[PDB]
Amino acid sequence: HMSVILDTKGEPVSNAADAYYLVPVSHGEGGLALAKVGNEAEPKAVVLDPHHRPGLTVRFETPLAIAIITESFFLNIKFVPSSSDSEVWDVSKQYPIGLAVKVTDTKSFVGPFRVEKEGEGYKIVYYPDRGQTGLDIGLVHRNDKYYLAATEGEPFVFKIRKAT
Repeated sequence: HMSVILDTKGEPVSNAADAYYLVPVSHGEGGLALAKVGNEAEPKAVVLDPHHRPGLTVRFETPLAIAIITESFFLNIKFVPSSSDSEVWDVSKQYPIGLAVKVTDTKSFVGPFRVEKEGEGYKIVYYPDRGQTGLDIGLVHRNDKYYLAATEGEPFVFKIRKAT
């Protein structure tokens, strides 16, 4: 799993540049969005929301001196635009979802994610320890939304569409 990652026009996906939609192929309906989870007053959980279209766009990032990403690189994922420069995706325990994908201002120099080919598209895989196997990101359907969350079961599969 070391291939260049391609968008839906067949072009390499950029490192630390451009903006992309993650367009569902498996299950899941809607655009990327932030949602409240549990008893948090401000929305920080990353979701697909059938009623936010087009929804948010993301940027992939690694400090490696290269202009594109591959399935072998460990990445930060962030919204573009994001409310602060340090804001990135991360995974943490969040009731009642599980190991939810949420936004945080704590950013590691090298991120914990890889984008790996799966089926018709790509999935995200989260690595709490880089010397060990990762946990796929799948979806938890709740509150008419699809919460991104680590899973042992079916991953969320998407194609990568470059934005305007």
